[PDB]
Amino acid sequence: ASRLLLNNGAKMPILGLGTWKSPPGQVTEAVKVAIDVGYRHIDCAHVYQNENEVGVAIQEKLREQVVKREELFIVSKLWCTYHEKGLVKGACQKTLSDLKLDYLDLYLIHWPTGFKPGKEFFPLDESNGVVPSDTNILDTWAAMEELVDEGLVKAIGISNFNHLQVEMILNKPGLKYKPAVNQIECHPYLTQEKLIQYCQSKGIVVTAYSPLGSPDRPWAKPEDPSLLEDPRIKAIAAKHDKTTAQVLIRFPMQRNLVVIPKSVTPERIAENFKVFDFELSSQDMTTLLSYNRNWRVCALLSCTSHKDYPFHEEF
Ligand SMILES: NC(=O)c1ccc[n+]([C@@H]2O[C@H](COP(=O)([O-])OP(=O)(O)OC[C@H]3O[C@@H](n4cnc5c(N)ncnc54)[C@H](OP(=O)(O)O)[C@@H]3O)[C@@H](O)[C@H]2O)c1
Ligand SMILES: O=C(O)Cc1c(Cl)cccc1Cl
Repeated sequence: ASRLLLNNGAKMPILGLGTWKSPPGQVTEAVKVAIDVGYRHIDCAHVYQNENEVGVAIQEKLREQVVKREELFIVSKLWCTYHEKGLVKGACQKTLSDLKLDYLDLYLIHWPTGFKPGKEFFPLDESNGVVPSDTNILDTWAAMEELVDEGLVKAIGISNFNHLQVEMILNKPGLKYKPAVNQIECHPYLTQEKLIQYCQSKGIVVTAYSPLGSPDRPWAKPEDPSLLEDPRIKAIAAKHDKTTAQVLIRFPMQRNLVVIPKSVTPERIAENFKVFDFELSSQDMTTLLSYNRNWRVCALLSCTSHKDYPFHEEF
């Protein structure tokens, strides 16, 4: 609709605002603008280094009475250096302090890979490569389940998990809470048909990240393709009197996915909201799906030898 039903009975808004790469100095205004414009879902993470400033915006709009807490859907994620059972609660509480909230609507395991705990987000050894933790996914899931029982979070989920990693959790002896959501990279160049079908069959809601192809990703090359500039996608947009961004945001919505485009620009934040007033035809949808090239923008290349690296499996 405008909201999808999760397995805990809560409704998740189908459109949310992304905050990765949003500078601390600009993200407070961006969130304020988003809330005014009508966004009710914000995607956060400790690793984005801007939760405090996102929290400032949320507090201002709650105090102004523009929104009530219950109408907001706030998401954050447990970083890889906090997968140890004894660290999960502390990480969640830090995020809660920064955002200035008493609960999260949804808390995700950010990546299936655990790293060595410490101050560095990507701890490195003497040579090449990230230092892994010997923790596994099931022990981390058990720690996440405790967060629900303690009232710190309403729902728990996963991000960048392949179907075998999802299976692992679903077959966990004594599984108490199923993952509500799997947040994955998804756009016309990486359509994820198999993983999406798999998750939806298990009652797991899929959130599509990098829906515009993350043009501001720090490792972008000038030779790299651009979704926003694809003349085939421009042509569909022109047919509907919409922008290519609007088409790219509407696309996942019609696949029953939640989508979280990032912007710090008030005019683009507003433009990205205007996606409820048109429909892509079944022809448009089939055509957009045909553009798949299995091109993955977020491949976590420093973790390719990690025992839990998600992207060796087909899906
Ligand atoms: N779970 C995970 O591992 C994971 C990984 C990656 C991302 N995410 C989440 O997904 C969010 C979205 O992905 P993303 O940040 O990679 O990139 P994205 O949303 O695909 O693209 C963001 C870029 O597109 C620009 N943009 C936004 N609206 C536009 C419009 N209407 N017209 C032209 N350009 C527009 C933004 O510019 P301006 O900001 O300058 O306006 C920014 O440079 C993230 O912020 C994060 O919340 C999660
Ligand atoms: O994990 C994320 O959400 C975004 C991210 C970060 Cl913060 C750092 C390196 C790579 C990537 Cl994809």
